Amino acid sequence: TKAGSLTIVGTGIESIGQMTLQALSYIEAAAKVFYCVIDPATEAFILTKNKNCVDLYQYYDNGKSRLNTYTQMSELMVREVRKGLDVVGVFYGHPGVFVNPSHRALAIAKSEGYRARMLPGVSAEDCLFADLCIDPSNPGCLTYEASDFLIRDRPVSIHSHLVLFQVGCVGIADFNFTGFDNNKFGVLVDRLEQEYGAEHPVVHYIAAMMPHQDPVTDKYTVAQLREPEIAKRVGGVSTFYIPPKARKASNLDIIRRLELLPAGQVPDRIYPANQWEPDVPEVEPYRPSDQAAIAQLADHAPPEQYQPLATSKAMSDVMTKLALDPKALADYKADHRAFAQSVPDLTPQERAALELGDSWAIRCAMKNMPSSLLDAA
Amino acid sequence: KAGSLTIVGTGIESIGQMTLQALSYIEAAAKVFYCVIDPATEAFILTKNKNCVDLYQYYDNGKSRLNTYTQMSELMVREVRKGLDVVGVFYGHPGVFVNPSHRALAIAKSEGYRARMLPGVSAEDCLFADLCIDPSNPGCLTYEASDFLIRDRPVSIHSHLVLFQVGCVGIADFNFTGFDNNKFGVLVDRLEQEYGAEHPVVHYIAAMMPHQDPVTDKYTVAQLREPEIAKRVGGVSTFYIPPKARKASNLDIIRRLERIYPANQWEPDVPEVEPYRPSDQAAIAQLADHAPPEQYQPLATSKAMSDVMTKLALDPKALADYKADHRAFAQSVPDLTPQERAALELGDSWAIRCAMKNMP
Ligand SMILES: Nc1ncnc2c1ncn2[C@@H]1O[C@H](CSCC[C@H](N)C(=O)O)[C@@H](O)[C@H]1O
Ligand SMILES: Nc1ncnc2c1ncn2[C@@H]1O[C@H](CSCC[C@H](N)C(=O)O)[C@@H](O)[C@H]1O
Repeated sequence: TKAGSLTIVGTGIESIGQMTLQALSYIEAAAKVFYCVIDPATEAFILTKNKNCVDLYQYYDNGKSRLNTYTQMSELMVREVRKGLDVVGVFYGHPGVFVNPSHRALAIAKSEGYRARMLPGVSAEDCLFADLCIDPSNPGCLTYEASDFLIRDRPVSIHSHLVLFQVGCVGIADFNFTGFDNNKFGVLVDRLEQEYGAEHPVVHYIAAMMPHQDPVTDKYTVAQLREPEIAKRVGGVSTFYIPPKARKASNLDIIRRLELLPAGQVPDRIYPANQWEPDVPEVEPYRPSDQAAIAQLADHAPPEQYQPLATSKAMSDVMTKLALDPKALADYKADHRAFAQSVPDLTPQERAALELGDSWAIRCAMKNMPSSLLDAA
Repeated sequence: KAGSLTIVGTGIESIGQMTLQALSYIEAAAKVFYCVIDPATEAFILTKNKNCVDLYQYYDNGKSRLNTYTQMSELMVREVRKGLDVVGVFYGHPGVFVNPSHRALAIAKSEGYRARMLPGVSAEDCLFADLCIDPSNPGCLTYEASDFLIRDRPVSIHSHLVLFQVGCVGIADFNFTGFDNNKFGVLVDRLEQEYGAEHPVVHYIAAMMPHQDPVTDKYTVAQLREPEIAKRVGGVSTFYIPPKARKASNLDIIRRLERIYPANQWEPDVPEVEPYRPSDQAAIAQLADHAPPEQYQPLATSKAMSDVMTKLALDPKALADYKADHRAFAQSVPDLTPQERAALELGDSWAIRCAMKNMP
């Protein structure tokens, strides 16, 4: 196989703390690090973890197209790959969510035969679910870029969540150092008034970027967005959450064919209610059957089929090492058997299970389950 | 008031996908409650705090999921009511397709206790990274599979579609050996009514151990009816269904507001684009002459200033002290310059930039 690789990782949204353990370990093991982050504390942190770093942010400019900048950023990364080096690229948030240059660079490295991988990170939408206290599963989530939303006339749903990114950059294909003018914002507000109506709520969301700050979670009407004191608050790191207008009725034919309710009855919420919806009929946390479930806790014992963790220090140490040390992981992948034979202090059962590497084998080893094959080691 | 509840995630891939902040809160907690599906991750949590309880033991065969979730949340909230700092830990992102966390946080908040969710890496985040797609182009619709069929939720054939919980269509129960997915054919019918019979559906399973590869298998909608294929769909399975066409642009909107590489590899019958077109080659040529613009501000900080900003993100106690009294905290940090102390005291992002980029 060819020598040289590209791994792209994220930093998360909130400064330093939202970086993953694996992103940190790949930054440290890199021969060379390229980064694009909007926070000085996060930049300073990255520089303490590797001696060979380059700031990609310097390739943005006034009156220079974003597409030119991304071609340049990706070419800087892949040139170092072609010289045989293990390269790491670092971007704000999740490095594949609204990020052009990472997908470009990974696809180039892949087509020329180099190992190429993206590691996921915490996105702005992840932070939004956490701070606004909503689940994308109830009642579904539609996610769009605000200009693409308008240009391609993409459909909304009044019964599901709607999230809109780049609401502070409506129809802007350029970069500007000192911020922008969001003069085309009014085209967006008209569209929202059409689809939802004038008194419908819209939450202006800004996740805290520094660990001491609070999130902006300010609820407005769509009509309030036309007032200028409110419009100027919207900027480059702003997101809109639009709650549902109403609950959608159940399809009676499907509820039958999946056989959940008997005929003759009706399906008329679960606690807690979405706090941001209009006209929300409040739900009680301690209903009668919740209280019976809580009373059963006194005589609760684990069911027979429950299997408690029953591992060793040596096995836990090696599985942790594989997740936190990329070079150890690389060595394991090249030859399972040899790596397994040289781990200190493992039992024969543990060696054989690590040699196989399969999920059922690691579980047998770490939960002390009988395996005919593994107990004979 | 004494007592708090913080709920955190572990991510999807064992250990490595936990955030730095999630780990620091696990370590500082008085009591820890966890629900994870990987023994290496469970073992790692138990080395980081001496007072942990496994919430997975409250599931059972034939026992309602809702009863289990009421129990999980009450166990957490009972410790908060004794004035303790409590941490709950869930797989992935702890508020994405997870009931008990939302319930416990809302109960804690309604009784006057400090309550917060910290985000984590979800199964959808992994999907974007492993399938090499971006939800921005051309939009993403995300549903729970049963809710998708019961409420007859709309498909958008011009956008990404992601369906969670495809391996248990119509099932409210738990079972330790999993369930047979016998109502699966009701999902497939709805997919073929909406997309073609030859339209691709990608069966996605993110790797759970660090050495494993993801499942990214492309099938047709029709070949989901084959029984050898349908058995592979289980409790950690997710479906990605790519767009069937490109949506037309709106001529009116374009007036008022005044393909590109790489292509989505899963869309049927899309010609791949050239990576190095002449506009790209001209972009690359300018790198030989490139100097940083006059408005570019390089990092110019001290060791003392960087150490304190790192400490506020990695040490929950130091953060609490700082929030309580900005001035007193700033005065007690050793080796800061007078400028660095005043900036920490204000604490606004513009102030911190001044100190750490030595701007005039
Ligand atoms: N602090 C914040 N709060 C809310 N939304 C934010 C944000 N920072 C960035 N965003 C959203 O993301 C867009 C920037 S593009 C970069 C997004 C990043 N890759 C991610 O993982 O989210 C903005 O237009 C905005 O809509
Ligand atoms: N390894 C994996 N790969 C793909 N999808 C997964 C997965 N593990 C869980 N899921 C998805 O999530 C559902 C479990 S619900 C819990 C999801 C978790 N909190 C998260 O953040 O993702 C499953 O039915 C499946 O659709």
